[PDB]
Amino acid sequence: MPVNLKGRSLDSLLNFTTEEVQHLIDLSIDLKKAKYQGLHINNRPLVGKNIAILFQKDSTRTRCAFEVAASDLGAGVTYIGPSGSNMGKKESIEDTAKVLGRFYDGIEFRGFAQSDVDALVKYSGVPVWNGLTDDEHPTQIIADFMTMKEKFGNLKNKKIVFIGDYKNNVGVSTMIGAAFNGMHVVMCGPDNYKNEIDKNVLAKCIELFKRNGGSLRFSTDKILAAQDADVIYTDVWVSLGEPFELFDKRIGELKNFQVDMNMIKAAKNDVIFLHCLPAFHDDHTSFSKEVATTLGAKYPIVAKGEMEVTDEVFQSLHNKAFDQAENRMHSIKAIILSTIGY
Amino acid sequence: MPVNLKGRSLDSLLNFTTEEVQHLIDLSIDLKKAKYQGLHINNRPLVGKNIAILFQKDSTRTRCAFEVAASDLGAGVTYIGPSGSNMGKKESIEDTAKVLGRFYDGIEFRGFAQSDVDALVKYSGVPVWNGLTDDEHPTQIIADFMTMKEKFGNLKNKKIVFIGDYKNNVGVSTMIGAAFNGMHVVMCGPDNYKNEIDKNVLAKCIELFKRNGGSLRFSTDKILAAQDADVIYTDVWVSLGEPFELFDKRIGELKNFQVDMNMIKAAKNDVIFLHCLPAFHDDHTSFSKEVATTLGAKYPIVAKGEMEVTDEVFQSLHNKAFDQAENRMHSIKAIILSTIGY
Amino acid sequence: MPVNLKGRSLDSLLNFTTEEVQHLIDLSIDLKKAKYQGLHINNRPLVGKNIAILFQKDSTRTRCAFEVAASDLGAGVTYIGPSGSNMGKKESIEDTAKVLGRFYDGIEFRGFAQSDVDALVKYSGVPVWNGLTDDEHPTQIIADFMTMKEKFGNLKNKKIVFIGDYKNNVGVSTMIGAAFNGMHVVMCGPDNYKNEIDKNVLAKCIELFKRNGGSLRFSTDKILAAQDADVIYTDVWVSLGEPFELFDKRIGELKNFQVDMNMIKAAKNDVIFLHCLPAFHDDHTSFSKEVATTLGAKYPIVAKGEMEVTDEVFQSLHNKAFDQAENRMHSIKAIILSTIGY
Amino acid sequence: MPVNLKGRSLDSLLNFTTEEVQHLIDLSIDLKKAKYQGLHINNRPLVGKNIAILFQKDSTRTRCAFEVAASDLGAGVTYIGPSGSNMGKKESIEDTAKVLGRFYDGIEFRGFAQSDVDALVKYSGVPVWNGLTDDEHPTQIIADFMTMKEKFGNLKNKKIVFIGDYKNNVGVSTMIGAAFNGMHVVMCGPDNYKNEIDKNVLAKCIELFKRNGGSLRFSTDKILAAQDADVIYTDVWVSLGEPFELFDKRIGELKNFQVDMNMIKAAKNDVIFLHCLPAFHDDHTSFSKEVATTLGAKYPIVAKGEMEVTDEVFQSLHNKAFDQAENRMHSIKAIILSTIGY
Amino acid sequence: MPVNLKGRSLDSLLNFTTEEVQHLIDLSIDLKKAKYQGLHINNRPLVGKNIAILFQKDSTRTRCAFEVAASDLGAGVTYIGPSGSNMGKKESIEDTAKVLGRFYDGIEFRGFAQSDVDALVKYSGVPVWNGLTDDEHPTQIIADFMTMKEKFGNLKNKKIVFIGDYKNNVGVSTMIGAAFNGMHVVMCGPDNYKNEIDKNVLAKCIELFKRNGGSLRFSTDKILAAQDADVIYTDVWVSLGEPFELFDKRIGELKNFQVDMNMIKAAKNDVIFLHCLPAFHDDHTSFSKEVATTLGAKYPIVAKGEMEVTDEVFQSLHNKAFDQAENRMHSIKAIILSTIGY
Repeated sequence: MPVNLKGRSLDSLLNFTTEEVQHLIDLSIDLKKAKYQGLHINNRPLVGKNIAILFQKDSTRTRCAFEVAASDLGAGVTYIGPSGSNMGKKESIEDTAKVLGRFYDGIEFRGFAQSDVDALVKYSGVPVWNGLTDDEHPTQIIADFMTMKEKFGNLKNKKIVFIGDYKNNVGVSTMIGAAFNGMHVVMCGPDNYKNEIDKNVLAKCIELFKRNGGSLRFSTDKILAAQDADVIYTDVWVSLGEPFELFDKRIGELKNFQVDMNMIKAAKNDVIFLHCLPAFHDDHTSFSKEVATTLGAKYPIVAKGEMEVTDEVFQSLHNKAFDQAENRMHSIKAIILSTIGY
Repeated sequence: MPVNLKGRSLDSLLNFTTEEVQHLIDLSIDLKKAKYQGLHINNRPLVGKNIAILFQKDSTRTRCAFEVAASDLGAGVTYIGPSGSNMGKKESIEDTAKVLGRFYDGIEFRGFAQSDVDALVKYSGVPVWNGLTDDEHPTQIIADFMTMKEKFGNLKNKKIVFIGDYKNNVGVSTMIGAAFNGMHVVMCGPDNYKNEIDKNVLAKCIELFKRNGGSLRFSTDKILAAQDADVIYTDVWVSLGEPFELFDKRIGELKNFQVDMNMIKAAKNDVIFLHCLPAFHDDHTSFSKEVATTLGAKYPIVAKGEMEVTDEVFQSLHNKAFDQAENRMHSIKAIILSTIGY
Repeated sequence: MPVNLKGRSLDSLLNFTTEEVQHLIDLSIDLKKAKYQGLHINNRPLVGKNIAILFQKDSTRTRCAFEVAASDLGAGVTYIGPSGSNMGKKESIEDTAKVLGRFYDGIEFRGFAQSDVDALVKYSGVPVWNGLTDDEHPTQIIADFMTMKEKFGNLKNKKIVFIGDYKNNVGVSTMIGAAFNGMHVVMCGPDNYKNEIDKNVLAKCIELFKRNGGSLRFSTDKILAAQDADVIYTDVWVSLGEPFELFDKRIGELKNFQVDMNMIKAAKNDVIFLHCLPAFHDDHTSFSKEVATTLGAKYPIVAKGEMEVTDEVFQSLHNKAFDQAENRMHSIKAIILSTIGY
Repeated sequence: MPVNLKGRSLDSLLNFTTEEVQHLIDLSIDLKKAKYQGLHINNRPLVGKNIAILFQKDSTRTRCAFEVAASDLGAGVTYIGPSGSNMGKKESIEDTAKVLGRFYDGIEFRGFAQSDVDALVKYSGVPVWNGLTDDEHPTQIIADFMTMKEKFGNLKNKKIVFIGDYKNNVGVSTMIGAAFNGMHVVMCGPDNYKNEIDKNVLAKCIELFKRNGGSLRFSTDKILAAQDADVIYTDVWVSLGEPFELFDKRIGELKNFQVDMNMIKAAKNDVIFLHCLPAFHDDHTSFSKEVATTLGAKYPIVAKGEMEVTDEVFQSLHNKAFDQAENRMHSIKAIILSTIGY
Repeated sequence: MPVNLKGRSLDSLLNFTTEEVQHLIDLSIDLKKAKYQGLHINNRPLVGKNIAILFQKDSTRTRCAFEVAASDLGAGVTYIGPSGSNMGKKESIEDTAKVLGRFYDGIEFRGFAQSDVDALVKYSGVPVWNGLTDDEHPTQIIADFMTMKEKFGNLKNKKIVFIGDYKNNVGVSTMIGAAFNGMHVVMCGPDNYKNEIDKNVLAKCIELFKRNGGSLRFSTDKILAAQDADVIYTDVWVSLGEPFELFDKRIGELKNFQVDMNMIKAAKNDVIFLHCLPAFHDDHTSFSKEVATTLGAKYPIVAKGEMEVTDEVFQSLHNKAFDQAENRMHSIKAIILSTIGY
């Protein structure tokens, strides 16, 4: 049956065939190639359309990626920040979704609850796109593996390690991606952490690996993990907006999974480093200086501002985080185009 | 005399002729029919023009209506939120008006003080649109009577009930529209509310009824007011951010004016229900639940979280509140276009 | 060597030649004249280009100028206010700069640290425009001297007085631009203010007066300095948010420098009055009313709420401050087009 | 919800809301007026799309309506005749369906099996439009009630008589349209036909009458039925052509239900005559004359060529069947455009 | 030389270089990606050209591929069915050919006689495209090897099995494409079929294997053949339909060459299934069931409807035959565009 994403919402990537997901990634690349030639100047297929982008919490990368992709396509965009994006408080989300559907041809939404995305999908009647929830980061997934495909070509049987807080939405998304791409994933970090990943998500990925040809293995040894890894992907240890008592705990249980030059050269030569950013990889930020000062005793790794990754790795030819960053815009453009349709 | 809105401001609707208002309601209908055909793609008369839309207070519905209308026409729009839209504090409003008028070709402004709108109109030198004040909600009026006209055709002598806190800007806005369209209004609710309605406005409406047909009447009985009504229009009982001590008082005065199925069933078979939204008609809002919980026993009417309208009505075929939400965009488009001119 | 501004950043006007600055002033007038003919309706050279404009402190005037300038040229803009515009808190400005460079073709930045503009110029690899720093207000300089030239023609050897807190960024930016236009500058205010101005800036400005003409004198007497002046330019006495001990101190030091009709009478008949706005010239602002109330006793100049300029002057035909504001837009458009290229 | 038919198939009209069906009717009218102005010359929203129109059995009127509609809109069209439109023998319907969806943006299908329309909707994944099956004629319904609304305006509580073989596809379809429009329908013909009408269609119809306000009724008497009827709709008795003995039995059962000037006169001054055509209202047709021959007696009615209607009636100012025909095209356009989207 | 197919006819693929055939494949892919972006809307290179597509025998898939391709490109198309596409009886092929070339810019032809394609190439003097003859299927070859290159990338030294009636047009065509792509082909079926394969085609193929690096081979065993095979390509056994006795002899000879899950499993994890369709992989087809009836025994395989492939196989993730189908169109476009020229 035809890859036809016209009218679909991008709520969870798991609601999509392996073929539909490979389409999106391919289209992302094609659309990036077209822009470098200036083909977007005379060919703006969404003129006469508008999308709203809602953020219950600020996301500079995701908002800019939508703003630019929509704009390059010919669409008008209206950005609603946190002040205006709050849901179910002074109006039910059912009703907010039904109105947005009367004004706009597509709705982007970034908030904590997947149920909120769900109501948005059910009641608006237009394509809804998940800009990031507690459960998932679908647009970033596409950007991530598009980045990998540009580097290595077909991804089947290539190996990727998500090290760090792998039970969180990025980590779980990365696993989802690898499943669709038939890659060997190694979720590397604390052992306890596996136990907190939705059991339905795992099942689907495990089928996906069967069908597409990867594997899902867990791991506690950073250097073991990196063996023949083509890709090493990590993420912050600390969520912004919580107490140091919870920092203490978190950096404690993760302090052995910092990505450093050992881990990199323990992998392949042409291994690439991914991170969705921001990353704390030195002391250039006040938040960094803060952590390295108040906990730079109790823990030597953070003593230099660095947490999930060493400035040495971050400044190395291995780091593709910035290409990955640019690709947020190209892949979101593929999502909007396929769903709204030319 | 020619219906020439070119250059005009929508400060207050009472500053326009019956012919002009009707031309606005009709243009609104035409503009929407044109959009359903895709005619806004090639035909974009405001390319080269920019409007500023100021909001001293967040209004999601009015802002999206303005952004989509102006985008569809080919206008650039710069949204200015509560932080940006202050007047009289850091700079005279007379001064701000003048500057705004150097940059933009039209100005929207939603704020508490109608005198802020008058200053903008006087010193900007461009068309100013009142997005909502304490006095009147002019763009809302065109949307509402357009919805009615779409449903019913010529409104002359048709009957409308505005029920509840009818003395607020929305109730008064509705009476003004009923006047302009020769309708019979019954303002339904507490009897001393009528003492609150500005006397100059009352008089201008009295003159309009004499001219266009219809009439003005106050009623304290919801089921008697409904007899033979084509339209029942309600609104919220609470002013968000007012003291909860003031809530309890109001809901005490209005406890007998909640729109239920008995009310709909007393009006014409073909009656339609309006509400400018958001409405509290269930318990899917936080505020709804804390009303249900604190006041639910004392006023069993809000036990389920419903206030001005029951969910039973809200979910019926009578509710045209979402077409009325939709029409905010079409009518505001007729306003921008007519006022700025092709 | 040519006026090849293409690819440049407007970081500080002092990194430009006299010839490049005239060119920007001249292009601004040309762009202003083409808009009035409506030439911007079919001639939109930046279609397919996008800019990000960051403000870490609301700056209505500068924002609107960029938004309308970019729009008229055909570029998309995405506005990032104070919450999103933070640098060095949770990410290094170097990392942030690198990503904006992936998404945008140009970046505007308004913030206190000039070192942040530097960072952005260095790391983004795309034209960055200083929206305003503690050090300088380059876009405002082009708008201002444009305005004078529109009025007097060739500016060489004409007389401008900057009166008041002449050691602030506006007074100092005014001095810079007067040197670029070879004008006779008189900085009129308390004697020790000159000791507070950066010494290198003075060096550079003096070398400019040497090449272009004009001169740089200091004055303590508003009537004497106003002699033969073609332009009198002033600014607020207060930094808003700043406490009182510093406020009462300022108004105390400045009380002999309120620009009044007498001063204007001492100037050429042709004199024009400039102010970047907002100005406190009457009691129509809540703030200037707290000043009349509390301090209007100790200081009768501010008893009517007027400080740096009297309402009589500000309502006079000498006041070109409003043309000046309009020109913020035309000049910013010149900066965007030279710098991005057609 | 929102009236958003984008992506939908027109498989049965019953799969749509009263709101969607009205929108389809109203948009049809708008598209007709737009064509009369020549707006289709420069405004062609479907350029870059392609539709396939398959006919298992020729259907001149429907095919032409699709061809002009799609061309007017800018779409390419592939016509596939009986020989090509063959489902199930050479290849499974499921299979064929899945290919068509790889090539085309929309598919029309005229065949006998409704189950064939369903497979095409399921398997192609593009909009499918029922061109006419044994069970329903949804493009024809929109045309008729469009034609009626053009003459009478709001249709609610107006009277339409379907007389003849009222249990066939056209009768049941007229009944369906009458419910969506809240009219009184009178199904007039042989008593036992109401027993061959799908009980579910009926229930669904009763529900719509409950909601829109018509009613259903069965008559056996042409004159009692015509009382106060705004519309009289008939159809052929003889679908050619099993023998000339089922004709015997059909004219046999139908002989008293011919539409003549008696019936029209018994209906309103204002009544109109509808007929999907071809009609048999005289001998100008050879098939007609072969009936006049083989059956002029027994049955004296069909002796002169006329069958379901008298040439006397077909020629009166009452007959709108050619307006009903032109409308086939306008309404298919609204269905193509809504369903594909501009 | 230069890859310049401008002016050329696609009469036999063997009349083309390995370089030209690759170009046709690669351009097909490029055209597909371009369509997914909507680049065909504003970029229509063949506006002002017209092509005739004649079919001596219906061929739904090929006709539709030509119709969408030409329309996408901006060309008019005249479809001429069996009755019209008659060569040699009413008028000499030479004559007809010479007229067509006076009217059309290109001509497609689907008939049995290759000699008919040759006369059209000689006499019309415009590009002619072989839509399928008894000897070859050149548009189909480009589609298949396009589909294979999309899945596997560079095709050189990959293994493809053609199993079934491998001496018919489709088999020999697959063999030809396999040589141009330097793959190992295994022709698997009844031992004596290799004796009905034109000796010149073979020689030409051997030469290409010498140059591109594949090889040719004959098998009689489905499982030995599938060893390390990337692609398994089959086709129908029964072209309907001489009697039901040649079927006897065909299923007779072909009964051991059915494609089942055994064979797939004996081939690679990664293998794909191709089939030009329609396939007979179940009973959903009436022609299929008439086989299950008349021949369920002798032959137990065709008892359940399946013939050349098992419904079990047709439904696996291995079957790419619908991607192979979509590709018919993309590749005919590359052939139309190369041959007519932009």
